Amino acid sequence: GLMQFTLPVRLCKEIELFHFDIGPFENMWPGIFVYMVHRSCGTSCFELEKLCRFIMSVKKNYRRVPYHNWKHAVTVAHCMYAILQNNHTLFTDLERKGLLIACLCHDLDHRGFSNSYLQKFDHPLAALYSTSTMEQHHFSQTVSILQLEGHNIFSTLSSSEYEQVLEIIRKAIIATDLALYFGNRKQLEEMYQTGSLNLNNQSHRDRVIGLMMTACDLCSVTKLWPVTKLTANDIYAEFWAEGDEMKKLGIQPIPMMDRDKKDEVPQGQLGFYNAVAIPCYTTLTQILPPTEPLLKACRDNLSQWEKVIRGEE
Ligand SMILES: Cn1ncc(C(=O)N2CCOCC2)c1C(=O)Nc1ccn2nc(N3CCCC3)nc2c1
Ligand SMILES: [Mg+2]
Ligand SMILES: [Zn+2]
Repeated sequence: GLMQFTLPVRLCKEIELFHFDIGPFENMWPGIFVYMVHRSCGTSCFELEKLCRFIMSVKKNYRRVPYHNWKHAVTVAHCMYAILQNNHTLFTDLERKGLLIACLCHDLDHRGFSNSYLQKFDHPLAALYSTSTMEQHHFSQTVSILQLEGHNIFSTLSSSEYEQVLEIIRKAIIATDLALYFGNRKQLEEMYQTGSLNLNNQSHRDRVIGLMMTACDLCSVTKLWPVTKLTANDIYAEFWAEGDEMKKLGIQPIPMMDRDKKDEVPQGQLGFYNAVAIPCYTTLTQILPPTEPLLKACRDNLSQWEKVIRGEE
């Protein structure tokens, strides 16, 4: 009740910034997440004992893969934290509750392979969930963990507040399927430019939260250049493992996933920043102006990838 989680001074100040890195000390990540829940939501939002038990079961259900791991989960929750704190008044009490949990849970039981590889391999999950295959699995594991004894962090909500929050989390997790991002941003682009965008319209909020999820999910490109660059090494470690597996099924992998096209990484990063990252944080800055630091950081990292191509790094 009177027990505030605190952090050392450098973390207490920098955790409030979009570019914060959670650091290499795994054992601090739970405490960092609880700190973010308490400040964006209140010490009232969750029974501390249930929350801690939920956090530790979630961590246990992330795997030891180079990129889609427990650190990624907490990184994406921190970006969401930064967005919610910079837009205090735009979000309901349930959305604040739901979205940090959604971000922590959004890649639960990821195996380091794309939806496309699961379909080519003919993995059982690809018969149970024909599109957004891993993302429907992630939401399924989130419901699972919520239903374990002592793990219902939402037990103080009404039947209907409970159903609203699980529906927020479901849509938020589905939206991290990057195949869905393109259409969702196009729609938001038009709605904003024709002034039809209305945050009282539930299906409009849904799209805005979807874009926030893409923004948080991609936030490695919004960090200090050495974080951005070292995170890309983890991303490629997964992509090239998938490419190897693709070649074992007798399938030429896409360039992203072919370790024989290492040389072309800088140009692939450019395509990605131009086709996905920049448009994402641009539309997000148009809809929520205080998130401009993410656009500005993304632009800075594009410019660093351009230097790498020119030989100046
Ligand atoms: C930085 N970042 N953060 C998130 C993502 C990402 O896409 N996702 C995160 C993992 O799950 C999938 C979604 C990335 C990223 O690197 N994306 C890309 C996208 C296209 N290309 N193409 C190339 N090359 C190199 C040789 C020629 C083609 N490399 C990339 C890298
Ligand atoms: Mg994912
Ligand atoms: Zn993710």
